[PDB]
Amino acid sequence: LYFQSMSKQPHICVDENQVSPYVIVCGEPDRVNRIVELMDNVELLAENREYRVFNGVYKGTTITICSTGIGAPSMIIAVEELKLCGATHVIRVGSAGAMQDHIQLGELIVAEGAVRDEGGSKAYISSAYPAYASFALLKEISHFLENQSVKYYFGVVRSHDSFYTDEEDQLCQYWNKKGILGADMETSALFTVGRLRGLQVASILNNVVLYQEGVNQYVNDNKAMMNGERLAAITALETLCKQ
Amino acid sequence: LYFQSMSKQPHICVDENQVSPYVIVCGEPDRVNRIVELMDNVELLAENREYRVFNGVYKGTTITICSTGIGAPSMIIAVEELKLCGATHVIRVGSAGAMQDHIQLGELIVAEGAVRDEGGSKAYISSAYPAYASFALLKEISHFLENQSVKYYFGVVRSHDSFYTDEEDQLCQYWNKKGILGADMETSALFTVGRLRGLQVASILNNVVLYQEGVNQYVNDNKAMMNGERLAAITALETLCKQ
Amino acid sequence: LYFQSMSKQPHICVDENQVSPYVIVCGEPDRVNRIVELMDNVELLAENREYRVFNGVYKGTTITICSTGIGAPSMIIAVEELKLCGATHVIRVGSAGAMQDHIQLGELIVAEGAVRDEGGSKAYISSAYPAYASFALLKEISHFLENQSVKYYFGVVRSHDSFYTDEEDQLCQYWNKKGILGADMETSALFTVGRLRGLQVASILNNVVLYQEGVNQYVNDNKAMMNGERLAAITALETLCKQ
Amino acid sequence: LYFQSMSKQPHICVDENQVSPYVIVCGEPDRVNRIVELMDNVELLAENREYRVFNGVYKGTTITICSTGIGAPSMIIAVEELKLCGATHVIRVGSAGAMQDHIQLGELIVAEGAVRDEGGSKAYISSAYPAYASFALLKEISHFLENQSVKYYFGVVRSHDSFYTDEEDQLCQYWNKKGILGADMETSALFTVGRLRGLQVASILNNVVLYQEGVNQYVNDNKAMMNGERLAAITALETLCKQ
Amino acid sequence: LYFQSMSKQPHICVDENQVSPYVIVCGEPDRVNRIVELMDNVELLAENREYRVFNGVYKGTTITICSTGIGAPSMIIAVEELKLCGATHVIRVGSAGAMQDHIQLGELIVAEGAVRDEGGSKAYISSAYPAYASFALLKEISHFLENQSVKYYFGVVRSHDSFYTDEEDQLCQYWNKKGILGADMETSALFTVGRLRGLQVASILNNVVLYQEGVNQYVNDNKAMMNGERLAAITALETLCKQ
Amino acid sequence: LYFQSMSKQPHICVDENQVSPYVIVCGEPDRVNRIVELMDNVELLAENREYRVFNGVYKGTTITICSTGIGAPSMIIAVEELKLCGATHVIRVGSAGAMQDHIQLGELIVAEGAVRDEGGSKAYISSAYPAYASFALLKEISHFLENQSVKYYFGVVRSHDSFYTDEEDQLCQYWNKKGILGADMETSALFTVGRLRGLQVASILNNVVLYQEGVNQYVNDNKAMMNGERLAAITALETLCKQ
Ligand SMILES: O=C(O)c1cccc2cc(O)ccc12
Ligand SMILES: O=C(O)c1cccc2cc(O)ccc12
Ligand SMILES: O=C(O)c1cccc2cc(O)ccc12
Ligand SMILES: O=C(O)c1cccc2cc(O)ccc12
Ligand SMILES: O=C(O)c1cccc2cc(O)ccc12
Ligand SMILES: O=C(O)c1cccc2cc(O)ccc12
Repeated sequence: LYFQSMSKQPHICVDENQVSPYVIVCGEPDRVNRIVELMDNVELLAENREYRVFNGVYKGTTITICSTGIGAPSMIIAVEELKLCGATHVIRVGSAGAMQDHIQLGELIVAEGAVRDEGGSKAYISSAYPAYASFALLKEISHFLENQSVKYYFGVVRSHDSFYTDEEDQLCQYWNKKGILGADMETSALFTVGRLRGLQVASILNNVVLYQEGVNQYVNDNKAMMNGERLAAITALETLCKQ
Repeated sequence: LYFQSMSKQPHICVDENQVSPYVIVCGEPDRVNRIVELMDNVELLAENREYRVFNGVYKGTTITICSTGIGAPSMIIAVEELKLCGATHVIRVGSAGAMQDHIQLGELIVAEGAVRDEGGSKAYISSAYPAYASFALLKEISHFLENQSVKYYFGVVRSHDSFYTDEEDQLCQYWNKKGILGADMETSALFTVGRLRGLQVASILNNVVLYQEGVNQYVNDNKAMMNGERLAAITALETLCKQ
Repeated sequence: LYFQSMSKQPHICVDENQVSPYVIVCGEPDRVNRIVELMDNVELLAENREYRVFNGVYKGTTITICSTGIGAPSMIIAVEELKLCGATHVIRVGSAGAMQDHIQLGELIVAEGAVRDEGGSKAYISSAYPAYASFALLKEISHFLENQSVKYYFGVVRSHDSFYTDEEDQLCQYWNKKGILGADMETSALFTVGRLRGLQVASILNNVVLYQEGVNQYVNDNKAMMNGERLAAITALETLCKQ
Repeated sequence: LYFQSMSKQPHICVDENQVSPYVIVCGEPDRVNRIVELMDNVELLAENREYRVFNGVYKGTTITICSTGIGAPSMIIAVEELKLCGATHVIRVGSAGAMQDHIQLGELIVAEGAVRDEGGSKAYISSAYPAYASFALLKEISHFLENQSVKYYFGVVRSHDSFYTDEEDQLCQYWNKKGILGADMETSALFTVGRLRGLQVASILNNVVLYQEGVNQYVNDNKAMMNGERLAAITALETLCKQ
Repeated sequence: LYFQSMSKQPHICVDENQVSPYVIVCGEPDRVNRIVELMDNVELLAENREYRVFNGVYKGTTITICSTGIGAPSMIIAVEELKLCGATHVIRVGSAGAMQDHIQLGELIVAEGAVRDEGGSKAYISSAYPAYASFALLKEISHFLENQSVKYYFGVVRSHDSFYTDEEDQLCQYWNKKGILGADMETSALFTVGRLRGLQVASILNNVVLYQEGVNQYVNDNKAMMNGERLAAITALETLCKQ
Repeated sequence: LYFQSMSKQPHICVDENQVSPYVIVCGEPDRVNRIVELMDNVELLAENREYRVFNGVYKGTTITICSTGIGAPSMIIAVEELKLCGATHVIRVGSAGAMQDHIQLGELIVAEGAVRDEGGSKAYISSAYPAYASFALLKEISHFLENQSVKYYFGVVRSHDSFYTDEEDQLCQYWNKKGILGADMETSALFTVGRLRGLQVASILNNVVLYQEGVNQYVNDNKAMMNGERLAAITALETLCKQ
């Protein structure tokens, strides 16, 4: 009761004896339960606020799965506390809204780099510092994805703090013209804070919004997005077990 | 199944028929369950990611209780979708870390104004726009609090995107000298975005960190913080049922 | 001659033995003469540049009346020197140009908060710090105004350094859409610098420009504006004598 | 009564039939009365708030003398309205605080350029735009000053919105090291806004503060500053009558 | 004479018939002459200001070699005009000053990402946009370098506009603590502008300054730097001929 | 060989025994060869990258001529190293693109002031610091130019880091309306860094682009630009030999 408040990190509620060097983070707590279905020797570590934390084993490698909620500030809390617990490699398995016409629902966006349009990373360092993915991780992600059939795109995503501003339309058109593939709320914060803490970082995003329907299409789309999530999780697991 | 995706807001997962004009928001999903214990005719509306949404009745007035997770971006999603559902008055019942020496754990900080050091509100409008609480709400909060015994402080809080930067020490000392009472991650975003959407807004914060112990003190402190949370919730409920 | 340069503040030209804790500031030197007509035991304290300084008594309370000229920099000089002389409560009785259609000439705008679009407050502190009015003062201002017949509006004003830029039209439309009630040159500087110096602060503004005429209307409008000024001064005096 | 509000500029309260193309501006209203003592055919044009406006004749040339109060915002109002009245050449006769050790009281600083650390000019144009004095005017100012005995310095001044910030000490040392000669509140705004409105502009500043005393020295210093003011006014008058 | 001004790009002085899709850029004109010594079928294309442009063949692939002078603005001119001439892959072979202790002269820094502390890229796009190297190119650079003996480092470099500011010491220590490997003047501009123009981009830097000597050591150091340059050029050539 | 690396500045490759107090800088290395044709006792000092450095004598005065390449960063390197070598007066003889309709090719723009829209000067000091030309130098430049027939214009130029951005059209129209005479890449950096290093600075620009043709006109235009360059060089030489 008291020894836990002493030993555990205050938000993710785990310690260095529990956290693997290899970690997958995702925004949605329920996604953690889905991801561990792909793994053996699964155990619940902690549940606190938006932070749901499990360990599992994939091809002999222990990997920690951690939800972080929506947005840079909740991601950054997780990244810092995971680092304190001995994390060394962190892959985000997330969702994105497409910023280019021909990206279908359930297709994947692999963030090589990210526009730092969220405030969280800016608390740490000038915006001029690059948010980009680790080469070692991208190499394995590429090797895995090129050997299957679902379409995927490597490039730049935009991370931001709100899609509900009255300028959303203007922003979407501007960023589309700059060749941004998709938008999320967290990738740039993982890339910036993680790199500064010496972590290897990457981000694999399931497309869940078209750039721009009946019950049948609705069901088909849901299945496509579920398939994309599964592919993203598998790609991350395959990448991390090879480290 | 399909009609819900049509009718419900995509994150808080409720509609205009469900949401009261009067709303309490909090960061912690489990706090919603604690708050509704103070209310009658309670019903679960939605549970999605960090958004846990209930209705209850307090002295004849229906009030919606909504968790929002940690950080401005998740708060802003909630504020926007609540507005779309017909919210008119929103009070944050939250936690803060004290920025002045003599603020004890479980004492309350009522945010008259907030430093906009989070990125979320900046997506909407120049930082020069004031984050401040609605007079109508502050009047009722003051009237209630002055008639009880727990210490409370009206003034400025700082809202930010990270307490884990290497400059945290420098920031704390700077802001202490400027007379800031406490820090959180969300108040300024509620105040800025809410006011811009025409909402009456306020924020009542339970102090959960001293500016600067045995098992006994640990238990005493936990009780004090629980008492402070309860007081904050009651103050918000008393304020909203009088609108 | 020499002892005065030693004892008096260098711009307002008064000392701590002269200044009341309770102060009204206004931009126009001649307005001071008009305000003291409402007061007893009136005495001229100092006249220097745009700073015209008088004491008077209103319902048994001594209150200092001080002009400050146009603009944040001249206001800030006054605020700092008044603070040094022992001021504790300062109310601005000023003029504004309306930023909403239905605000008539001589109606009052009570600034709950202010957009810090002037440079003066920015010299002191990041623009993210809120410019807002003190609750204690707003409560008394509201109580007084609700008991009379002239229309008044509580909300946000914009303070700025120039209404003569070629973008004035664009600014007016932008700020109108954001729900700003009116514009002046000084309120945000009083609110920011005053709060930082530990002063209770408020601002009551007479509307002197429509958002958007014969000799008869011209005379009627002048009378309306004079009536509004008188009401603003009375409201400030009633508020301060009750402290 | 009504025709005046139609014809006169709203702050300086004069029209195009009254204002000379050649104008001296100063902060202090009482300085206008002192300056016109050096001139013939003097007439009071207007008195409104901090704006005291006179015409006089110096060596056959009619020149308008206009006070502007303290600070960029009140200066800018004057510059804009003078421009509207047909001003073409404007010289500031002002005061400065020295930022270098060996500048004595009553010695003159001629601003070749100015640091735009005031908000007023920033309302008009990016800070990257240069605040500098007109060559035609500097040539005549130099020609006049080199032919007399009081020490004077050509170079950069800093214009700002407050000398009362808690960082004043840090600012003074920083700017001293950058070779700034002196500080005022208005020069950069005249230079920036005036140049943008197509005016020839210059600024001659009487030093009134040492960078860093008995009744005797106090009197001697006052005389020195009065002599410096007189020299500055004469230099401006000699320059403008030669245009 | 006249047809050339019509057909050739105005600074690099070549056209689309001359430029290969595959290009090496370097700052030093004389480095171009050294690089082409490694190539067959070499021809001088143009010589204009700091832009010295040659074609050569390396393992059957035609590659253009182009000097760009020092600094982002001259680099950006080259990138834009090369793009207009049909460039698709551009590798910078440059020099850097080390920002970490154990990087020896003539060891290589491969820029995965770059801090955009130069103004050139900022003319195009918000600093929040990432300056990073293309995965396809990094994969080949890594594959080549891991198969030889000279030490090399993948990571972040800082690109800037001056190493001669009085804050150079403070900057070096700050950036060293952030884990930056080395500094140059151009990499971030190539990465930002090149990516925006749809180019594949990379940067291989020869270390020419220790983070922190007799005639013998001087000669040894010069040889080491020459060997490093040669290695960098070979790596770029090997990478591009495989595209 | 080794003593040179010890004694010479690392980019301009000259020392204090070689550099005159009086210096002309230009962007184009080949322009140095053209300028020295106007001079006696000419000697090549150094050739390194874009830096071509010669001494010559003009009417008994030794003057150093130094090319600097394109852009602020390469200019700033030259300014700093020239200062270290004992330079005291530096005049830029450069090219500009006209920003006003009636400025013909080969007419001269004398920069009184410059918009600091390049990053190089910003590395040194806040953009609010003025980039302007030295009075002593402008006086002599004016005296010389008024006594000949080629049209010339004194006023503001804009210095920037790229003319190839997609906003070039918008920028040109904006700056044209603000009365900017012409644009280059270096003037503001010379003015800012040079003034901070205590140098007397000026800039004389040959117009080489109309704001907005057959072989005959092409040849006529080339001659006009050559004549303008010659005039600019002569003006600089006449100015410096009189110091
Ligand atoms: O359990 C599955 O095989 C599965 C099937 C469908 C969707 C899934 C999504 C995940 O994130 C993980 C696993 C799945
Ligand atoms: O259920 C309670 O009475 C209670 C008791 C203790 C702590 C509480 C905190 C809340 O937010 C709400 C209610 C309580
Ligand atoms: O003297 C008055 O009663 C009066 C009458 C009319 C306008 C006034 C304006 C003031 O600011 C103060 C007083 C008045
Ligand atoms: O009236 C004077 O001769 C005089 C004498 C002394 C100081 C002065 C200052 C001024 O600005 C103008 C004139 C004077
Ligand atoms: O010519 C060489 O083999 C050589 C030898 C030494 C250094 C070199 C540097 C280069 O950039 C290219 C080639 C070399
Ligand atoms: O050599 C010349 O007389 C000459 C003739 C034509 C153009 C010139 C340009 C220069 O920069 C310098 C000299 C000239």
